[PDB]
Amino acid sequence: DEVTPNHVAIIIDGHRKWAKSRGVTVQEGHQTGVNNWKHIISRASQLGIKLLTIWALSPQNFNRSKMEVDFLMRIYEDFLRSDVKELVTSQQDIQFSAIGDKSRLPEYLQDAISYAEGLSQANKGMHFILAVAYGGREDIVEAARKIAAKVEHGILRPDDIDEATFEQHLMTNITKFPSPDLLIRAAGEQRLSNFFLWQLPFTEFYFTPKLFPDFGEADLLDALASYRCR
Amino acid sequence: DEVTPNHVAIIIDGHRKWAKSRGVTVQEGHQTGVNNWKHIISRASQLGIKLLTIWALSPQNFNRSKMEVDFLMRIYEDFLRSDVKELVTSQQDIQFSAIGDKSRLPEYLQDAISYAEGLSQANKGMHFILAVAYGGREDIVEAARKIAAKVEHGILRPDDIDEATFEQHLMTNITKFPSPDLLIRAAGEQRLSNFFLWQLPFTEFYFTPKLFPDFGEADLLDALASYRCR
Repeated sequence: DEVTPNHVAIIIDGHRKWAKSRGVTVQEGHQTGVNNWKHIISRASQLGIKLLTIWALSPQNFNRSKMEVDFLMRIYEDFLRSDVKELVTSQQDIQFSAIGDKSRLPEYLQDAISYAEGLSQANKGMHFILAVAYGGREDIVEAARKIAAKVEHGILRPDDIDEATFEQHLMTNITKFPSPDLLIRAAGEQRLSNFFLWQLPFTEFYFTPKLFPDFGEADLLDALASYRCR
Repeated sequence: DEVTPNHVAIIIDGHRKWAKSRGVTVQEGHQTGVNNWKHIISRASQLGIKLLTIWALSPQNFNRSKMEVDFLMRIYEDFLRSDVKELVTSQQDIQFSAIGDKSRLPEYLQDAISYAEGLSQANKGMHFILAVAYGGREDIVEAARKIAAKVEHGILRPDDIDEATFEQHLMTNITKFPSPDLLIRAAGEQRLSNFFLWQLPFTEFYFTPKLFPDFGEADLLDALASYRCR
């Protein structure tokens, strides 16, 4: 069917709030959040979505405490070594990529990343993108930098720059569905917090108050039913 | 106070729907919409907002019927010759600019535009921007084109490109508040429809079901009270 979005993107949020409300640590809030991901991914795959993006970490998130960030990077490595392995080797045959500024991540996380990308490189199922150390402004700036370098080496002239060319130098140039059809944001806030910007001119937004550690397959289903009503 | 946004931007929508529901023409829907603007602007000025942007016309809107568009361009000229004149000459001392691709507009509208900009050029009150034939993707592309031209003439090197430099070549480079603090969208839809993109990484979104011809000063007040609660 076509009333199923090709690209669904998710802003996760609410881990601290949820931890707080449950008299629990933020590390446990984060871990339970991340444990939801595999079911979210399988479900998106089952629904015939071609691309699911989960926004795991912004470049501003590097401003949180070092303990918090280091815990997160570890949880992400566990996710890639455990759950992603299963997803990409299962009959869902998911293809895995990460986007963002990877050289800002610890080398252990960079290696879990390229391992899962290598493992799934020729799979044919749903694309799953983990956006880590990704920010929308930075993506646009880096695209413009790359284009500028090519202009300086004679490869491109200023008036050859159009949307399509701009689109080919964004970090989303790994997909043919760069622009999400549907953007979901958990935890109640109605803003982008420097996620995709270029990619969002026509995307439908869906805001739930649900804190992300409580966010399940049903909530993805609810986002999709909202999308179908529009 | 500081819990009052510096920049408020408005996506207007619902004119056809409203016309329809009232057994009336779209031209009358549009005209009643535009008549709301002056009260919206005075009120924003009274509230101490430093910049109010109204998104009057996208480059995609050029796809509607020629009669519809021509009527709109006329209504906009009437607005600039009538209401804006009053706003900029009153004690609110509003400064007027338009942004967007102006050379796509009829010459009569371009002239009403530069007349109101000349008339208000040295006013010191709230900035009012009318975004006409403006689109967020196009703004970013044009910024990148300009930067690219400067790279080709030796004026700039690729690694000199950063947010700040990118920001200076956007159509919003006429303000020091390019990024809206609060984005309001009438008529129920939850998406940007190719309005600002670069400018929105942290802006708060506020969606009302109110059709824009019914949108008044109270609705701006409601958007501001939402913003203060966040």
